[PDB]
Amino acid sequence: AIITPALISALKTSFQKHFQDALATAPSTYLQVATVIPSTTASNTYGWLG
Amino acid sequence: AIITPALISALKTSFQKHFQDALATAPSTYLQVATVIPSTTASNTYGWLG
Repeated sequence: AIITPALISALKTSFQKHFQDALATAPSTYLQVATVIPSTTASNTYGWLG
Repeated sequence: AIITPALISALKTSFQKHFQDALATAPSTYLQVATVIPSTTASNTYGWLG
């Protein structure tokens, strides 16, 4: 006649991490639509002739 | 010739086991819809991070 706190609830229970980091995020797709340009200062300026 | 119909008429037979295992049962399928998580106590508690 063990008291409920020390029962299947807590005393008899094993922790498992099968659900961890299983639901993923949508795959990255920004490369297909955008291109990467590096920078090394506060801003970047672009110019073309015509 | 003449004989009781409970000895010869009963023993003039050849038992065969063709009918055994003639049919089958539906194949296992729960693998395609479930994973197997072994347990070592009364219950298993699961926890994952957000």
